[PDB]
Amino acid sequence: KTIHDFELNLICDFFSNMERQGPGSPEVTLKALSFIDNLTEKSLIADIGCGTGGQTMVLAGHVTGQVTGLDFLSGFIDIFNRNARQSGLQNRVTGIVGSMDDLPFRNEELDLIWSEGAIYNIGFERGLNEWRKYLKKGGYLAVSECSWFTDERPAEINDFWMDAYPEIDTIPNQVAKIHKAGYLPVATFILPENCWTDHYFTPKVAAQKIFLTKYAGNKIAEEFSMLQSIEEELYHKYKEYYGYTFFIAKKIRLLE
Ligand SMILES: C[S@@+](CC[C@H](N)C(=O)[O-])C[C@H]1O[C@@H](n2cnc3c(N)ncnc32)[C@H](O)[C@@H]1O
Repeated sequence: KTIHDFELNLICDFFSNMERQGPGSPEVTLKALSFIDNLTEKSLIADIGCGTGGQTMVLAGHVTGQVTGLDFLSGFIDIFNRNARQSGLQNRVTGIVGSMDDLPFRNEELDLIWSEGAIYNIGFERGLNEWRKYLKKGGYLAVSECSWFTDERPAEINDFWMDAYPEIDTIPNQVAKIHKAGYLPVATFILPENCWTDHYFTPKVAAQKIFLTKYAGNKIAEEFSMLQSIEEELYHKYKEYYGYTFFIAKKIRLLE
């Protein structure tokens, strides 16, 4: 009943035609996975804010345990499950609808919680704090998050982020937050520029051309499309100042 309700409609439509809905690459997903040493055929893994599950399918192909993708948008989960079905993976890979502020898991159920380009929806620290209970002792969190690369920056890019997601922070500050939340910062690495360009903005042009033909003349859709363009423009102009960082973190008692 709001522009926002109609908005979610567009977002889903727009991004449904992309293999990923945020910066990343199969190489990056597997690099993060390479730091996790606890997994077996009996492991239970969840991917939070999984989108259509592009990264989840990569993960699933390189682990033997069960993987559950969770996302707020049923349209994304329908695609997730369609793709798992195509790959014959449904014995191990399942997509479910849910909200990351209200996860359905039992305490200490999971060996691994994955989340790429999604924790910002509840906030980095909040996710670190609230998701901890769902992990087995010695289990892992592996999340990619928006980062500043410097302490000072141009007003334009600062203002953009203060409006979009003011919890963006520098990497040393973020590593400190991992530690403070009771996790050992086992690995922390910055995503390459190609995760943003080749693997996200570039496929986004094809998706945008499909979206615009479908929603031609719709005011809200054209606005939404303009915002997407701005996002890419800002990245090309300010990429020296920000990016994504992958944090792989082990839940340990010694840190709380
Ligand atoms: C930029 S996308 C990335 C999707 C995917 N993880 C990737 O890396 O391609 C953010 C995802 O978070 C989901 N999302 C937003 N708020 C959520 C919430 N409260 N609970 C669960 N998922 C949420 C969106 O629907 C979307 O699929």
